[PDB]
Amino acid sequence: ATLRIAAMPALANGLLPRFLAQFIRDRPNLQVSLMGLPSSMVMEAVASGRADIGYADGPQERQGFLIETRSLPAVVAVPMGHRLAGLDRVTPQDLAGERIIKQETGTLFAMRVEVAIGGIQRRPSIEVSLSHTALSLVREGAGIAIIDPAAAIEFTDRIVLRPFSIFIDAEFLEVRSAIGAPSTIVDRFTTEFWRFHDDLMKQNGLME
Amino acid sequence: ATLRIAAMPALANGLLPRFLAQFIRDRPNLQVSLMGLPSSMVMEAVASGRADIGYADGPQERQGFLIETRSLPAVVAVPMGHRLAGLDRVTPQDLAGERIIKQETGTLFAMRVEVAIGGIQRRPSIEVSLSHTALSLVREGAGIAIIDPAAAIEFTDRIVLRPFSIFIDAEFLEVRSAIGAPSTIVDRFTTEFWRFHDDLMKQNGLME
Ligand SMILES: C[C@@H](N[C@@H](CCCNC(=N)N)C(=O)O)C(=O)O
Ligand SMILES: C[C@@H](N[C@@H](CCCNC(=N)N)C(=O)O)C(=O)O
Repeated sequence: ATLRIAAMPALANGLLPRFLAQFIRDRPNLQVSLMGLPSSMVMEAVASGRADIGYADGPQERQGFLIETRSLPAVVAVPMGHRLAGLDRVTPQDLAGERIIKQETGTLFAMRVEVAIGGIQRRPSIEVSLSHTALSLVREGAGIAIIDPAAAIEFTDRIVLRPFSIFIDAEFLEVRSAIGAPSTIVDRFTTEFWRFHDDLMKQNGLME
Repeated sequence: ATLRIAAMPALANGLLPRFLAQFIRDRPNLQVSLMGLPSSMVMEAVASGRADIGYADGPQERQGFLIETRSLPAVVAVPMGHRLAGLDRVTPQDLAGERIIKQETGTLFAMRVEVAIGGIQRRPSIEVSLSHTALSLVREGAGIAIIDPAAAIEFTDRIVLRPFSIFIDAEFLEVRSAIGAPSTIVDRFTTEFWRFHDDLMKQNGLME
């Protein structure tokens, strides 16, 4: 038995290996691989057959793929003790004067954020590409970030997460080859991962 | 003022943003970017000028680059409470029967590990490409990992690190363009990052 998974770091760093450790605990003869790649390379892995399952940021070219989706609101991550931690939610103008940690310029997620805060004076920001970099900077008191909740979950013991007043789609995809035969093991992983993902998001106030 | 950095996730996830948050705390007008990329893409970023500084796994093609180095022994990461946590050091045969979390097949680091344990019976392993995935799996009790200490440092509160009896080179590179004019800001970052990296490694028993 062999299972090969490819995912972006947002999930490959924290959520997916937490799940994988549950999945395999009683499958001692299941050979597994879990590759952290950029989403673009996640797709190329699934298409070339180098990976059975892919997890990638949305959106992607869906041609040769079977694609399941999750959309969740992005959350605001702020350092412990920040003025904003004492709020029910965070609006664009609450961010005025703050150093904002931004995702990478030109990505769909980054532009959604940038559009939601088009009404505030732009200060010098920090640009990153990994959600985990942003969350580490938040933890260090360097600024605040609007991020996908999947990554944020690994930091809830050391930063504060608050809902944003504006819905910013933080979508990722579970990706399969459109070409292929049924796979019991793949159907099981994907299915249980959703249950596991949905449980965590709902139990932390990040999903309906 | 603008600073652009590209690094592999092993450093871009944890160490580099910890440092960046110190570097910028009193530079409110310094525009910074910190991109997590695969090492191969880290080099392409530095060569094309899309990044001023690169941090990448060793080794790389050194042609158009100025390259500074750190080599440190890889450490063994084991779950809290593991039998091996009670040892001064871990040898190859101490790993017999353990589920080993391996780096990606065919990489120089992965083959160094695999060579150091050629004398043990091979059991089904878990293959990953990010050190943070491996360390998360260790934390979950899924197995043990031989990893670069740079990444391991972000987990010392939740796993146990022990020296390996065999020296496995865990090298990374600070990378600059061979083409260019002096840069005060780049010289400062790199210099202080080394001081910061060296401090942490020495203060955690991971460097001489
Ligand atoms: C860089 C990488 N994605 C980020 C997350 C990007 C923001 N999240 C999102 N769009 N859902 C990561 O894995 O940390 C990618 O290009 O795949
Ligand atoms: C996948 C990525 N490097 C790993 C670390 C690989 C093992 N460490 C090492 N060889 N020093 C990471 O960033 O987690 C790279 O290809 O750049």
